[PDB]
Amino acid sequence: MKISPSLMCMDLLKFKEQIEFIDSHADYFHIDIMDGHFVPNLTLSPFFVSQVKKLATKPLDCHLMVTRPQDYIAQLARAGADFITLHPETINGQAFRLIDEIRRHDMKVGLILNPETPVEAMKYYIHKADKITVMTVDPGFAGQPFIPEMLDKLAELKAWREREGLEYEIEVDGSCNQATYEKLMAAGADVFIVGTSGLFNHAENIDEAWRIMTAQILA
Amino acid sequence: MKISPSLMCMDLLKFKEQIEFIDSHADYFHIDIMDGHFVPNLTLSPFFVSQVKKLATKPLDCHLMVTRPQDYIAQLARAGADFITLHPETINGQAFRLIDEIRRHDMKVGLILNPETPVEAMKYYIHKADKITVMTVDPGFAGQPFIPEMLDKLAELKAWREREGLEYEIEVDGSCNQATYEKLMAAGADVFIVGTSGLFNHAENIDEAWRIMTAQILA
Amino acid sequence: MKISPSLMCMDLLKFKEQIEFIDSHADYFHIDIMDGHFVPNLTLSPFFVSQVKKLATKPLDCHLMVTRPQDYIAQLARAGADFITLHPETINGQAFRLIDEIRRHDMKVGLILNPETPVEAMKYYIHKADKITVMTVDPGFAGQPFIPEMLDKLAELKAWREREGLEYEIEVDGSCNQATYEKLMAAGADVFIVGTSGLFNHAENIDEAWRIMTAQILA
Amino acid sequence: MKISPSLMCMDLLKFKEQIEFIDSHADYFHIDIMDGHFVPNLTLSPFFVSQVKKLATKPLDCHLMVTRPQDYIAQLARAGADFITLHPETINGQAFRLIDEIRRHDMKVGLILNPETPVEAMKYYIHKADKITVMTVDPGFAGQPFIPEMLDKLAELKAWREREGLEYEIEVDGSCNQATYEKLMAAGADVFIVGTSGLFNHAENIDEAWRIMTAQILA
Amino acid sequence: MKISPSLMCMDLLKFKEQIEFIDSHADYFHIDIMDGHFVPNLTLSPFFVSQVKKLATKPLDCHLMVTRPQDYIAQLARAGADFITLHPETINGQAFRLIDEIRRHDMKVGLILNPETPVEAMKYYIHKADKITVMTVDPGFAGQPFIPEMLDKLAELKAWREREGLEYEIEVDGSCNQATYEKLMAAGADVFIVGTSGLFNHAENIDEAWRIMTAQILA
Amino acid sequence: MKISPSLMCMDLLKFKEQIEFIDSHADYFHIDIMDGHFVPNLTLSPFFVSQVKKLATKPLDCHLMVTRPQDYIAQLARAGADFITLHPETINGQAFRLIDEIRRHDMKVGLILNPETPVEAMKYYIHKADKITVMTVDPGFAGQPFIPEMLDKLAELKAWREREGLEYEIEVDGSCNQATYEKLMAAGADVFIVGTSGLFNHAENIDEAWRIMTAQILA
Ligand SMILES: O=P(O)(O)OC[C@@H](O)[C@@H](O)[C@H](O)[C@@H](O)CO
Ligand SMILES: O=P(O)(O)OC[C@@H](O)[C@@H](O)[C@H](O)[C@@H](O)CO
Ligand SMILES: O=P(O)(O)OC[C@@H](O)[C@@H](O)[C@H](O)[C@@H](O)CO
Ligand SMILES: O=P(O)(O)OC[C@@H](O)[C@@H](O)[C@H](O)[C@@H](O)CO
Ligand SMILES: O=P(O)(O)OC[C@@H](O)[C@@H](O)[C@H](O)[C@@H](O)CO
Ligand SMILES: O=P(O)(O)OC[C@@H](O)[C@@H](O)[C@H](O)[C@@H](O)CO
Ligand SMILES: [Mg+2]
Ligand SMILES: [Mg+2]
Ligand SMILES: [Mg+2]
Ligand SMILES: [Mg+2]
Ligand SMILES: [Mg+2]
Ligand SMILES: [Mg+2]
Repeated sequence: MKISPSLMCMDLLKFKEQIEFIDSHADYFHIDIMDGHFVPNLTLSPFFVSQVKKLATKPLDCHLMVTRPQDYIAQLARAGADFITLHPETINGQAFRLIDEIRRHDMKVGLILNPETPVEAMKYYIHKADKITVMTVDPGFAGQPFIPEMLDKLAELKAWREREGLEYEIEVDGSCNQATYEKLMAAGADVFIVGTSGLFNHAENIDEAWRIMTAQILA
Repeated sequence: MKISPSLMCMDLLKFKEQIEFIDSHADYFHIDIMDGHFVPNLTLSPFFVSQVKKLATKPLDCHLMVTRPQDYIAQLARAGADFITLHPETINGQAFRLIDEIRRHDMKVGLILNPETPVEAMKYYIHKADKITVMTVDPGFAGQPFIPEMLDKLAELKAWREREGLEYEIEVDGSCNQATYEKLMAAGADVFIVGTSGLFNHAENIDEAWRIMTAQILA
Repeated sequence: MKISPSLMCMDLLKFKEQIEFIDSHADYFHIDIMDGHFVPNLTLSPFFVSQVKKLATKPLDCHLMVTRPQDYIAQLARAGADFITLHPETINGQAFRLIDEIRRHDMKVGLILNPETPVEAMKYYIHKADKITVMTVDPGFAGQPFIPEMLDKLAELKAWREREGLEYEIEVDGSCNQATYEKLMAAGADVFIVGTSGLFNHAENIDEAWRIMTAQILA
Repeated sequence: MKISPSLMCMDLLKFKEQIEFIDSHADYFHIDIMDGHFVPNLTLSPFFVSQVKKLATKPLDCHLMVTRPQDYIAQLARAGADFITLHPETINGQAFRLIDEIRRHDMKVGLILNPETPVEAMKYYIHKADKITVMTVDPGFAGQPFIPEMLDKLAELKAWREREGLEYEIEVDGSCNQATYEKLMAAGADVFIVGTSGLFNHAENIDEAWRIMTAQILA
Repeated sequence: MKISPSLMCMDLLKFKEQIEFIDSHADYFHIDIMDGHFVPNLTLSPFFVSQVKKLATKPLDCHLMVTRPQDYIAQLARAGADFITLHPETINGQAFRLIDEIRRHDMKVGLILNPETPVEAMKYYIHKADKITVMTVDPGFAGQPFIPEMLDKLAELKAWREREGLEYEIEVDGSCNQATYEKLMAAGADVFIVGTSGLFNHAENIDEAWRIMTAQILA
Repeated sequence: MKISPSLMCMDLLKFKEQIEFIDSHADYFHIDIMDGHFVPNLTLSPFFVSQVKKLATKPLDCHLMVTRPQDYIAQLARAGADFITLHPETINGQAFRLIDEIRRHDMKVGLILNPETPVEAMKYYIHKADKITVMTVDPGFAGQPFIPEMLDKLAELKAWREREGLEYEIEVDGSCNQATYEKLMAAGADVFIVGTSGLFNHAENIDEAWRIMTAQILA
């Protein structure tokens, strides 16, 4: 069961400390890049990616919650991103062009779905993704209500992968915590994006927090 | 001569270290909040403001380079901002309403002009500002070419202040470095927003960088 | 067979008269709120809702043909709306958040589909709706050509409701008149939004108009 | 001293009563048409204009607080508008084209300025206006704080008219009440747009309200 | 096997020569009209259509890659267009209205799909089209990578036509050349939009280029 | 008195003929590039520029009536443009950046004003322009009503040039014909953008048309 900590939930006072810990314990760094337009909020950016890059060996995954993802691919690559996760709802008319550009910069391809977006949205290019993520909360913030209905989407995603012989990892984004770990795994999740409720909140010291989370995942 | 370090230029690895140093040496924290729309880039956000707040006593100044500044006032106040610097080009039809909202949240008012925006743009509300800033570079990034033409704007701003009996501080944003300190002071600047070329670049250790900067300012 | 008069078609000269009559004869008040952007026209607003509220006991249903439905929920609740009908095409990325906000204001949830939008668009949240409406005319005005093709959508909506064990009412919007009553009922309609061609036109006096309509519905 | 009641502040329950009273006592009908985009609100529309037209002899003045005023000129003319008041901030690139279109439809031309817009904005076409209005409140709602700074704009407008030998009427929009009548007249106002605080609030019966207002104007 | 040359690929120096040749050899004139917004580029326009009209007898097909297709229908009819090809992704909320307007101007209806748009997008109005086109490349330019995945879309389109008893022609747009002719025909294509790689490149003289193309199609 | 023919008014049937004639008689090629957004129309594009380049020696001047001029500079240079004429109303926040980019591509700088835009809009960068153009008609089309008021703008532009010791050429765009030549020259024009009414209409053969125009200019 892979883990991808949501850096918009980290403690900058202990930046170096937390990044190094995460780099030797997690599988991915989940970096939210927002528009203020695609979603009503602003969080991280290429600058941030650039800073994390100084200490990272694990892949930096940039979730592009922006209106014009085309504007950030080259900039993110140069900042050190390893994964560019695209919203299907922002790439109609350019999905293949962007996926090719991402590959040209030697980065992996991620696809992330808003709660109300069906998996078929990606039918013509789902086979080009290394990882597909399911929002289990309407995008934009931390601490939003879990959307049970998304469990079916996770399952459909797993079934689709088997039936088509694909190898993408299935990620979950939004309220991944003790109250949902079980249902999510049963539904088909491979990766957990862990934020405030699943990791950082458990303890002020990240080592302790990680232990608590890991233990809760055990069930 | 007041100093306001541009945090989008800081080193996150030494976050705590640099914020505490800045808090006891500078006058303001310059926090750039971008849209990806008003300017073609993304940098800081309320999340960063919130983090800086944990260690700050000096005022946090949020430069709103966004299409809809109305969307960030309450959120920024809760994060700990003390100054909200508005772009006159984004508030036609709501300048007075926003200035009142900023005051209602007990924050000071800042006004910042793009290179091509004349000072008269603010004529009907210039007297409500605590600080007025002059972009000496087209907004969006660090390391852009200095715009000499802006010296006249600084002077006009000083003349306007005297002639009208106002008390706003005059700030400069963009390429404030050894090559411009003199001209800027002569023109009428009261505050220097110092970024990569004026501060951070001089040395890896911020103490050293600051004394180098302070020394250069002496001339 | 429930009736919901389209107030953008009423006679303001006899406002009080018509609202009171409608309140004691119809099941809902259909209030169109337009953007000039989501649809190329402008009709009613919160002001209008507020006025109708003074005399109403039956629920006020606000059809939100606007780009940013998020901007009107609290304001509409305050004006006295009882139903907020959302366009799935304007809530991708916020359907669950908005539905929760509507409930938080003690209002019922409505979902309305443009002619070219398939019912699956609502698959993940269709079960949260009290009423689902089918546009049988491209949105924006009164007196537009009926779209026969929408009969299949009504039927699919009815089948979906049975197969899933849901309880939402099925509403029709656009050219509900003598020429369509039969086909619409056969297709599965539960509510008729009646406008100029179905109600108001039949007679200058609303009592008479209602009589004529009621009689035509009989067949 | 001319009067133009703001219909978005009227009582629809007594629609006919109030329109007829206003038509025989006031000089203009002030009809606010909003976008939800140019200003964050929605109020009246062509539909309302059409209804008022049934009883009006005095000119209907449509204040276009919309992003694309071009979309409403023909429609408004058809509904019965006599005056189309344009926002200079929405017509750069089409002021002369629109003014010509308004004239072709035999309607008078109005120009309205947001608080932060200078009069020079209209310098090249100010001479084509029948009436020029000064917002004394940031546009969008009723009951907003009066902006004293606008008194200078009224004066400048009067001076400009004399110096250029023009004949436009000077209108005031926003918080025209007992507390401002005097200053406004001294500044140069010719027309008062009266809303909730200046008219409708004084009494539930409009005759009484008009009396109270008229009396307060006397001083 | 019908042919529709992409005029944005022609040689203006031999305008008259090439148009006349095309008019007596091809079946349609493919005229790309771009927004700079719906797709990141600008190519042809009504002006261009108007010029081609002077010499054409074969139908002019205008591919509307624009945000607001509603703005060009009357103008294009006026310029001499015979076919208006709409993008389903730009007509939600107005497909039926626009199709009716196109017919009212005596023009035929075309429907064109972006690579990532499924055929069901047109399910409610597919029967109103004279021709349906499949983009085999993300829209905007010439010389883009062919998208094999689109072969399934062509096939689905053919199957749909048979199963529903429709008569629309199936067109292909994007990299129609020697390397794809076979697969495209096998998939179900009826019309080939030929551009630089399929026609114009083969020879400087268009007669020669056309023979080479025709020969390659033979296989 | 320099001449710049508006190519959106030429005859494509005689493309080569007309371009060669223009190249040996005029001073500039005026190429209108529209957005469908900045102005409500579409005309020429980089493709067109590219074609004209094959035969031109005189400078190609690209008038950028687009929302995002930044998107076309490199592409236009590549196509062979020699002049890029920017609208001040589309470059607030990037005027200096774009002017530098234009110079970097070895192209000259043009500045064009909409009728309602004052010359001061360019005050901080007017000295960087090689040519400044005054729209004497609201942008978008050919054959629009001349705007006499623009004569003052031409004069102001001439006075400004003398008073500041600048060397920019003053161009006129919109209805430059027999009825305006005199007034325009008296006002201060150096270059005439000639379109349908001033050139092309006079005769089907361009030699004849040019002769007639030249003669009319004599007065
Ligand atoms: O729900 P939680 O435990 O507070 O976790 C918060 C994270 O899900 C959240 O920050 C996520 O990365 C964002 O992409 C959501 O827009
Ligand atoms: O020009 P420098 O020395 O690299 O400094 C960089 C700073 O001026 C810059 O980050 C500034 O805060 C931003 O508001 C500019 O959009
Ligand atoms: O078609 P009719 O009889 O004129 O009725 C008109 C009504 O359908 C119409 O006003 C409806 O409420 C609107 O939501 C349509 O955009
Ligand atoms: O300020 P008062 O007395 O409540 O009056 C309200 C009116 O000024 C107001 O409705 C006005 O017509 C609108 O154009 C303002 O956006
Ligand atoms: O790919 P080719 O052989 O260069 O052909 C180019 C044509 O496909 C292309 O111009 C097409 O008409 C456009 O609609 C694509 O946006
Ligand atoms: O007014 P005329 O004689 O028809 O000339 C037409 C030209 O002015 C016109 O095409 C011009 O180039 C465009 O930039 C206007 O938007
Ligand atoms: Mg995320
Ligand atoms: Mg700044
Ligand atoms: Mg409705
Ligand atoms: Mg008003
Ligand atoms: Mg095409
Ligand atoms: Mg031009």
